Amino acid sequence: LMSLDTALNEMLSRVTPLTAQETLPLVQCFGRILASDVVSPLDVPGFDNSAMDGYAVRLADIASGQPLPVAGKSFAGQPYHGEWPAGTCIRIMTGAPVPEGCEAVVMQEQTEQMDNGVRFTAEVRSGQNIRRRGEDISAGAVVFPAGTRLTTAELPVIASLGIAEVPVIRKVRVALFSTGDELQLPGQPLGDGQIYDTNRLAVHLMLEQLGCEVINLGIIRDDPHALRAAFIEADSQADVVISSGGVSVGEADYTKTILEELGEIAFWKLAIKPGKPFAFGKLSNSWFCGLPGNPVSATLTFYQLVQPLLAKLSGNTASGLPARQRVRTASRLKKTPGRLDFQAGVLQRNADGELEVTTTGHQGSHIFSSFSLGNCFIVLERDRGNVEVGEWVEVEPFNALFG
Amino acid sequence: LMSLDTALNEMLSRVTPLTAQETLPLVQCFGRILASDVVSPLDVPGFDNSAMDGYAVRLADIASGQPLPVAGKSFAGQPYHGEWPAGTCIRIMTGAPVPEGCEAVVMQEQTEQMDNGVRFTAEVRSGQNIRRRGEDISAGAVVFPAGTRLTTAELPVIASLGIAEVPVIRKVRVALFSTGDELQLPGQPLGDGQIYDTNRLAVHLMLEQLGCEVINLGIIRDDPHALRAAFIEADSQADVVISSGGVSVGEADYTKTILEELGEIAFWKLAIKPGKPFAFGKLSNSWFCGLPGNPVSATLTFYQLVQPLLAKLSGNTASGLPARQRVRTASRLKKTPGRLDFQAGVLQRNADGELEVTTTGHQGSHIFSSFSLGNCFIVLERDRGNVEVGEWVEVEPFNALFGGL
Repeated sequence: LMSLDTALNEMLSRVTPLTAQETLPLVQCFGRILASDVVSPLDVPGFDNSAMDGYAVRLADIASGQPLPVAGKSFAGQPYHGEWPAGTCIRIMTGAPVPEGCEAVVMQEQTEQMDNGVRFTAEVRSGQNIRRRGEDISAGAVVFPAGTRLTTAELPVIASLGIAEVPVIRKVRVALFSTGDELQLPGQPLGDGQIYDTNRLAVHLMLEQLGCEVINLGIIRDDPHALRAAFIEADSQADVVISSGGVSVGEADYTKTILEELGEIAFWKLAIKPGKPFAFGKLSNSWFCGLPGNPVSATLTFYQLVQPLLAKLSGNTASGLPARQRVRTASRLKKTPGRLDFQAGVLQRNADGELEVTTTGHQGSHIFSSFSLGNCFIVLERDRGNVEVGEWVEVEPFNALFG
Repeated sequence: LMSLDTALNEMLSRVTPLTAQETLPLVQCFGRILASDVVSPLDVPGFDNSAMDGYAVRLADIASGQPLPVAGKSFAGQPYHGEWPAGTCIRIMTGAPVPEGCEAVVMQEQTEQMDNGVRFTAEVRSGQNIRRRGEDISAGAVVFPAGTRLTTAELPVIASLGIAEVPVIRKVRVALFSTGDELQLPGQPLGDGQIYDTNRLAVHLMLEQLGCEVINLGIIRDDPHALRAAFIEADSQADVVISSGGVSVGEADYTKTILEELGEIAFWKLAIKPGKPFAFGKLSNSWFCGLPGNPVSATLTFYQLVQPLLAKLSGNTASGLPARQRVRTASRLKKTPGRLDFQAGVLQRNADGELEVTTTGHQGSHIFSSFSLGNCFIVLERDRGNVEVGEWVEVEPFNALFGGL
């Protein structure tokens, strides 16, 4: 009854990104969100240099027309010192500094090398094949803006500018608990109507891999006072609080009354498959997210709702959510109009190099295995019905959380 | 002269995965290699349950074709161990223990409540909607092979089996350094032709994201005692050793004479671009990877060769040269036959949703132009020349390391 998208944006419009920052050495900023625009201390490149292996010339000399002896050679790591007489060129290598008074570089493959000179015949435009100081980064220039997530792509660039450390937004603190007598810890006899609690583990893993900082409170004892205390404990110390399962997502019970006691909190019936319900709202100093019980629904939910929430919340400017790709099926697909169906696919290249998807086999909520077997989602459109082979189809690869 | 593929093979063929293990609780197992086949000590599910919101029934009450009332309710965490008289039915919820002596579960889509009990508007057969115990997972069955890289797919399922912990292969330890009187750290100025030392940082970061223990000995001084000592220390405490640059990648100097003392090292001239020189070989107690000084080439060699080696060394049986898709160019591309060119570029949706690739622009070799402008590698065939707009081309999206997946 609610489009995933609508749900998402309401979530995101209520949410203010963290601002508390801390300064760290680059080596510790993997995954981390720039707190402040980084600015260049230096010009990149630092000095005018040769775009090619060729020869440094002055337009005057070219016009003269005669072959130009080589008076010297500038290299990557040794500029040409000393006399550069009219009538001569300087042999130059890609990257090497252009000598004092140089008007142009001529790629060697435009030239004839001879007894007593380099013979130039192509017109030479002033400035050709020189890279001018700062043309790739001027000093003073923003190089990565605040809100950039830091990666092997950025951090060495920053190191290259002589920068030892940068300010990043502080990790998001996220507290985690489940509740329910059914739930059992690994080790104990599986009791009567009892099962091993796996959602908490799942959510823990994804939180950490999302660069969050998890305060895992564990299974709360089947009791209002115990539960109430846990909400207080968590909202005192964290930005986000997640019920991984047990706490009502609409169904009336003491859990529900404690939520409506401690906060203003929605219960949404999302139009998706798998799963449906989701709780979200504001505790005193935290956002609350309650996942359904069922392992699949919980997972899909966390990954499609909570991930983004945290991403915005972290200070990250870009969507943390991977991008999607139009592609064809190598498999008939069942889909009922009504829900936004996230089914598992195998995205892989076919015989002719073409990328295609393949159903993983059975796709219920009573087996979890279609996250290992899968390597991507197949986001079939809400209204869209069944899907005969070779159809255009939206595909969303699994990020790191699953491999 | 030597093809990227050949070099890769030489390396891995020599290499022997770690078998040393440790056993950790599941929550500490992300990205970690399973040492031992995970064997299921119990059945999932653990007692025969129901598929649907319906009624546990029989075939000698349904033999009656009579309206049958409700004796009790079986629930998720409240299984029914109650009287269930002769002519009655048991309310059962989706997922719950089939109660003693039960034969089938009906929906309420085939059922209505009358004054005198629940009457059934469809056929009802033995096995219907009772999930067998252990039909998903049989007890004593292998769930996850030894060599699997544990992830958010595997760990909760293992947890579904009451297992708190698993054996994994210990992390690969990697020693890192660079050397040369050129190299300088942040903080300090630039002794005429000095430069800042990025390769090490770059590599240190990647290794960690690959789940290694990094032993980073910084920039070694340009002195044979410093350098030899660094090598000995390194080799003694690690499984791999990597000069991020400074060490000979083939040129005749005092680092080279050390390599040949301490190990059997080969100096390779790869048929690639950017770059060429690369060093691989066994030391006393570790493997040595020597990266060329040029940063763009150091980074490209690590990604394309060293990463795979670490994968192998790790235990991970997932044979892994990361994925590559055949896409159209939005850009002209300069390219010389004879070398396999890793150019960088920009994978992105066009109007129609089908992917395309633009060049970064290309100016100088530059960690900017290459990574952080590119979101992928445009990998061009060795035998190929120049590409105009809309030739087919191979592309290899950057991974986590460059913020890709």
